[PDB]
Amino acid sequence: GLLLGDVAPNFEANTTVGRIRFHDFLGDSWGILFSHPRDFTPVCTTELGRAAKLAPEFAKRNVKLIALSIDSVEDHLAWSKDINAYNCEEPTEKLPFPIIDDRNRELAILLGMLDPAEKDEKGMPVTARVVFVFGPDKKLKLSILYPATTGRNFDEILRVVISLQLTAEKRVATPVDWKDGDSVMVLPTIPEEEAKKLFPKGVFTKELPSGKKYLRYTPQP
Amino acid sequence: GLLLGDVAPNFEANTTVGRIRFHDFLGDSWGILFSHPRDFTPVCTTELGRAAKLAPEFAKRNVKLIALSIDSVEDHLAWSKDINAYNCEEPTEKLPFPIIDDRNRELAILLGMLDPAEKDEKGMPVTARVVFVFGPDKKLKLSILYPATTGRNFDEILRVVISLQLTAEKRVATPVDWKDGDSVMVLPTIPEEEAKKLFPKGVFTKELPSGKKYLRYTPQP
Repeated sequence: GLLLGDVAPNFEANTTVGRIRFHDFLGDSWGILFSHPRDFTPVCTTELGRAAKLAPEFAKRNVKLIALSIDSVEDHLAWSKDINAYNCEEPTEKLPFPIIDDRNRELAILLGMLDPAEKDEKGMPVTARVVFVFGPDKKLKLSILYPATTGRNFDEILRVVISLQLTAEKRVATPVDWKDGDSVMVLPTIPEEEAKKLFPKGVFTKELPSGKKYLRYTPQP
Repeated sequence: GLLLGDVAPNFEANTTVGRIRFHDFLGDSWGILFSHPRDFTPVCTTELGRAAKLAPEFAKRNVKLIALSIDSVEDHLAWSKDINAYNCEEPTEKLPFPIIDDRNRELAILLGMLDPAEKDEKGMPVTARVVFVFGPDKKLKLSILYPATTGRNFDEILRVVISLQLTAEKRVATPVDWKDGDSVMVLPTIPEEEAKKLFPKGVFTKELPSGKKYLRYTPQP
């Protein structure tokens, strides 16, 4: 389907906000293209529920959310009412991000999104719970591929956006389980001399059995 | 590289514990094959260390771990002493799971683990932080694709593993940000009659604008 560094295909599809071209929609912002099996289903409701609640948190960082399903734009709007309702807001047919129409599976097939078990009422497969994170350069920066049985972690989605943006801006990398604000690791390539000069906040090396000096933390720049 | 449902290639790999055929290593347990860009580097070390600290929680649930990079099995052995040190354990070259040697980028290109922004001294590119989850039947149940810069979240890996196993034995499905133990969603195509019989702990349905009966909560079966 898709792999790291690949450019986003500049597709055209109908969405709850009209037909559009992907790159045009994305413009000059990071983008999160995520998929969900089917409208009018429980997990997908909690997911898009959560995603709408988190939208300002994403917009503030110049990230554009856009969903996608094998349902119709009609279906989308009808379900948005259910969405706005689920999370206790006014039941319009509007959301803080478009939902993409993909009944004919053009995008599903191409992007490699198809759930192996899940099917509509005609036995035709639907998408899984996919996330693509696109940099402003239109290149894939991170992706996630979850089954329809297992809802995603949206906090984690937010976390990694934050890390992708930091590590784009600063010559560091975030360790396992990193939380926003925590220490980060100094890139293994940057020599001791340039590291002090590059991280005034402090540069702490952990001494190892191999006596190599790679294991180096520094406060979030 | 790999889509949901696809069968794990029964490859041969040289690891820190010997040569193996993949399926035989798995036997009939769930498998987590995961890649990191390079030995003797800071994020990777944090990752495998954390992995090694979790290995009991995965094993008590019939999940085998198997790590992998481009580094030599000679490297892997040395760096395990650092992994172990980092964990504050006796710095042997022993780890609760093996590490594949992909010197040749053979499984890397196979499973599509190649990273876009990271290479070794010799020019050749390396793997990014990918995780494949395989069921006892050797099928991709879940996968994630993180870049060199962004450490993974291993508590989320364990979480989706819990979910994958739950939803495979019970006809439910976990919502966004479901914590192990939290209540789960009733599968939407289960009839109320059959559902009341399936979930004695109770089924709880939130009326919505659409009047549809799909948003049904039940305590974890």
